Amino acid sequence: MSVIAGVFGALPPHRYSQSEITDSFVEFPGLKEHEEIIRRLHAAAKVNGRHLVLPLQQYPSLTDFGDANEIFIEKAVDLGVEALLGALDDANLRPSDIDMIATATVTGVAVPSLDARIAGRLGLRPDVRRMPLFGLGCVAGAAGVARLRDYLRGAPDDVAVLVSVELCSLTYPAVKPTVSSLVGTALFGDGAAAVVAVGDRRAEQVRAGGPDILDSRSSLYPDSLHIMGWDVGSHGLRLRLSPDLTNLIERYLANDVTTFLDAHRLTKDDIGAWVSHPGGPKVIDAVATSLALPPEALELTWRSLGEIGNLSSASILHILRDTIEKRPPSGSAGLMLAMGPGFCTELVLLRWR
Amino acid sequence: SVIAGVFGALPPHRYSQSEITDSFVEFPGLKEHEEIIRRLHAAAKVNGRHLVLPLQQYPSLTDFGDANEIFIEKAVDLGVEALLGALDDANLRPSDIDMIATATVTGVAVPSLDARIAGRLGLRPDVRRMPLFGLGCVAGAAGVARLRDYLRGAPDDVAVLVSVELCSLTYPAVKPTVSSLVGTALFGDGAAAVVAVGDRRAEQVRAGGPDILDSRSSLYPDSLHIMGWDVGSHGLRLRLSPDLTNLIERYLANDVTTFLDAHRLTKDDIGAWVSHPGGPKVIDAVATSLALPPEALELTWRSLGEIGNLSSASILHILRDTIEKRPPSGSAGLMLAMGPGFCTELVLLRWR
Ligand SMILES: CC(C)(COP(=O)(O)OP(=O)(O)OC[C@H]1O[C@@H](n2cnc3c(N)ncnc32)[C@H](O)[C@@H]1OP(=O)(O)O)[C@@H](O)C(=O)NCCC(=O)NCCS
Ligand SMILES: CCCCCCCCCCCCCCCC(=O)O
Ligand SMILES: CCCCCCCCCCCCCCCC(=O)O
Repeated sequence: MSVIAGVFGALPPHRYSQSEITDSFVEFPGLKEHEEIIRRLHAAAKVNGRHLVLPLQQYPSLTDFGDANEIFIEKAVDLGVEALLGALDDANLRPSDIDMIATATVTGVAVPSLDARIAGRLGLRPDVRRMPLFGLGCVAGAAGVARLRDYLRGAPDDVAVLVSVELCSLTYPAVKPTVSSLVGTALFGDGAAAVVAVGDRRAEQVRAGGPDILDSRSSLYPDSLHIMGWDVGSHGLRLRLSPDLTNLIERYLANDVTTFLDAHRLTKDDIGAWVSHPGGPKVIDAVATSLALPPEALELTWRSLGEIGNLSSASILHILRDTIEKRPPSGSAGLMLAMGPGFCTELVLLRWR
Repeated sequence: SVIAGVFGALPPHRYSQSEITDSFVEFPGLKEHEEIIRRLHAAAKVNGRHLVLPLQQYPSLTDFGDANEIFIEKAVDLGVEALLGALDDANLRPSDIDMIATATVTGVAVPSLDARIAGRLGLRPDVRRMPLFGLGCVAGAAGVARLRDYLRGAPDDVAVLVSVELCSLTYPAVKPTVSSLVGTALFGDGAAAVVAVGDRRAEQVRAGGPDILDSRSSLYPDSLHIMGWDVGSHGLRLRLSPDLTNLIERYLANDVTTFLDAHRLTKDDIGAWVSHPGGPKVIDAVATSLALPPEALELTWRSLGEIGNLSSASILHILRDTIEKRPPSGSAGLMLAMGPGFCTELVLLRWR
């Protein structure tokens, strides 16, 4: 039932244009023959630029899972601590204040987990509570925020942090010129984000200025395991992405949104600010359509998609910060809407201050 | 909050340690390490383990892609078996579950096991999911702690923890190094589940098992190298450092004194010790650092011999053993696990 005190985004310094990425990409080994479909997919992606953890031309040398995942660990901890620290300072808080840290990634395999490494780097208390969320994927931005409330609900004086870090480009060893993988090369970029939330009694104490987290609802769809996820192997984390995904949103999302807003005696028109995960144009349109939304409602997520691509779990937290910068009217409601491997959906009710 | 059911599940393929060792030395390329292996396997004080696969199939499990696929299918089966068995113990149903947390470190699944388990068992579509990956051997205890944290903010709810560890399935990664060989002497397969309910739900549901009073985590400084995964083309390769036991002997007493002082308790106030069986040298160091009678640790020594090291799942099998022996009402119990971090987790229980 708590309150956000800090949101912060972090990106790798290497920034490229989509056209720059596409032009060099079609010149990679194995790939020139597929230039036509690559150019089409990358144009259709509605992404104009992406940040990457490695120099663009380093990727043809990134063939080994072991190398990729080791670079993942090094670079993910970096970005994660940069994201967290930015969030702490936005929240006028500091590492020793954190009672619990959550960590969301679907894009590398880290044991000891990321939270353990970030905790060691930023000097959080040895008794900090660790929640390593792996395999929630694109939904983990909303889901991590929900889990933070679930913690702070039972701890009103407490501070809890979520750090999302997604380095999609490092899954390159698993990438080959098949359609689904290539779709991936069109949308996904790298980035990280951190949310610092505080308990209700701690909220007055630290002048927590962000939105109130009022409630959440998970929604898991039957017989939809195959829709999204990885097919993990020796060449690494290989994307699975069915075309059927968009259809599932169109038939069931309106239902899940209306069933949830009802329980608060609100309807979707009472929502003053939408914060939706930017999966891709067809997806964003789908949630626009099925929810009968004006095109202004999802503008920030279209723009985030455009500027930095799809960041998996971190995207919705970037778009969340963008809307916090926008300063919606006080007392008005907001709704986080994320979806990913499951197939599932996550709704988080917000109240703007 | 308060535990309502604890249930372990194992593969039906069970083999004596000697069955295993004999077969193992004849595997591809480990004929010239017969001596070191036989020494390692005999000194593990494991007498048998459950394998999720036929013992003869392992020589063919050379591909990480193969092994992980088999992981996913076998792990949802075992996990479902444990939840069902803990649900039955609680006399509760799949529809009662408000939050499922899953712990594994032996396979990589997206979507996660909780996704797949919820599907197979028909949990509510609005069930809260908390897949935990990379806690390793601490997750059996740290999982119970996460449940108590959830149920403290939701005292009317039901939260479960399913721990599934299929360690044998990491065979693609093992080679004749001391580290990997030690792991092939120690680790077994199996699963376990815990059902727990909020305080306001405890009466209405007649929750049998122990209250969950508190927990403390302890993340040691500059200790990444102690335990973890070397991830690569061949899958998940064991990273296990000699300095582990000396870490315990140096810092374990501090961790537990610090925790118990916050409740003004002494080591003698603890009626039941529920510790992870990380092998003989680890169990010795727990006893030694905490000056415990050979009595106090016997239930985990027993688990180690019968079933082997099940990663996060072992401590829950032992929690079921301690419960079924019924400690005296109102007496205190301490779960004590350790995993990659390096970290340590303590959970304080009160019994019935
Ligand atoms: C990737 C994307 C930007 C490109 O779309 P686009 O160029 O208009 O192309 P279309 O979707 O109209 O589909 C046309 C073709 O691409 C194929 N295609 C699109 N997405 C595909 C996928 N995920 N897997 C396999 N094929 C796919 C179609 O099957 C079709 O092939 P065909 O002409 O031979 O029949 C768009 O499909 C999209 O937004 N996908 C959603 C991404 C997603 O699922 N994100 C999940 C995060 S929640
Ligand atoms: C050509 C250089 C850049 C390549 C950039 C994209 C590399 C990765 C492609 C697959 C991305 C998958 C992201 C999946 C997130 C999820 O499953 O939730
Ligand atoms: C004939 C083979 C029998 C089975 C041999 C299985 C050997 C498994 C070795 C690796 C176990 C790894 C457990 C790691 C737990 C953790 O991450 O803390």
